[PDB]
Amino acid sequence: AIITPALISALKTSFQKHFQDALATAPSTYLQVATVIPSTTASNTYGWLG
Amino acid sequence: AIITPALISALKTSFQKHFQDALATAPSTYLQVATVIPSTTASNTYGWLG
Repeated sequence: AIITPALISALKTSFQKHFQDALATAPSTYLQVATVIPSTTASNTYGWLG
Repeated sequence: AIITPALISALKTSFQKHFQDALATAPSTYLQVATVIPSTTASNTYGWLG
């Protein structure tokens, strides 16, 4: 006649991490639509002739 | 010739086991819809991070 706190609830229970980091995020797709340009200062300026 | 119909008429037979295992049962399928998580106590508690 063990008291409920020390029962299947807590005393008899094993922790498992099968659900961890299983639901993923949508795959990255920004490369297909955008291109990467590096920078090394506060801003970047672009110019073309015509 | 003449004989009781409970000895010869009963023993003039050849038992065969063709009918055994003639049919089958539906194949296992729960693998395609479930994973197997072994347990070592009364219950298993699961926890994952957000």
